[PDB]
Amino acid sequence: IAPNLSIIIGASTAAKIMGVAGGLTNLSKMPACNIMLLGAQRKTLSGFSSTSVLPHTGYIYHSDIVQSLPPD
RNA sequence: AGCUUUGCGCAGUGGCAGUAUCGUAGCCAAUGAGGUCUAUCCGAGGCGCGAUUAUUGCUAAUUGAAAACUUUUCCCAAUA
Repeated sequence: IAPNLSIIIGASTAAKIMGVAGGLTNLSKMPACNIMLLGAQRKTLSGFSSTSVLPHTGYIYHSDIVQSLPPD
């Protein structure tokens, strides 16, 4: 169904972003800035700073290629 | 026909700032730069390197000079 998007990112992240976005058409009609925020759980900072909780983070960030980078 | 909006030059007057302005045959960037607020939201340059009195010229003092110093075979000691 989505060969190019499965080539760029793994099919697990592909499925997790396609399901949460409402389908391939809805995800394709979504701005690029709103795709990085798909599946971003509002983790509650437990005393720690907001940066430690990694705010505004979604499937893309936790994908394999992005997680293969230094944290900075 | 007057008035008026925006952009752009050309000038004139005035104010403020000098820890900053400028450069890019370097790289990257609306096919997304860059993200602490408020992020299914913000949207523009950034990075590297180089120049410098932290933009650069003239103008006028002062100093350093510069022009000169005898810029020319002395002394301790020996003998006639």
